[PDB]
Amino acid sequence: MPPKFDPNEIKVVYLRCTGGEVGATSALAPKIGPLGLSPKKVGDDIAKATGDWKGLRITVKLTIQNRQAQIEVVPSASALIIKALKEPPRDRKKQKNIKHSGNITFDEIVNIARQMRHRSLARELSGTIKEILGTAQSVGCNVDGRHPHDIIDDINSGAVECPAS
Repeated sequence: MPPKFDPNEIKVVYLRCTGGEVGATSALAPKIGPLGLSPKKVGDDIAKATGDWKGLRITVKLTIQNRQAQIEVVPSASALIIKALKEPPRDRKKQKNIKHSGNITFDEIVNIARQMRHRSLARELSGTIKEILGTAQSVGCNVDGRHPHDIIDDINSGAVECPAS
């Protein structure tokens, strides 16, 4: 219900330099550098904007939008400053224990054993469970449960009943 407006990508840069000189200022270096803006355009805009030979303790501010810089000159100095305190969202990066495959559980062995699929059926239930689980321990030092004795003990005890799980 409430009204709203779409935001625009506007950047504000503070420039403290007087005289005829072209180039990028201190803020422009770290901003324009990664932005990919052309410093020549900014320097030319600054020189043309301040081509009146302004030099008396004055602060110049410029607005950057779509590689277009607008030069605004205000009298005196001590310009206001504000920080958004917000940054654009991005995807984080982290390590995973998946590696080759991971997620090895006796349930999987039981599932193929009951399904009779050629994945971990092998021959004997105990032989295949121990073999696959043993392989899991070799590939992962901490896959989930590196206890073959307990696994076969639990499997033999009655890990699977009517359903495969």
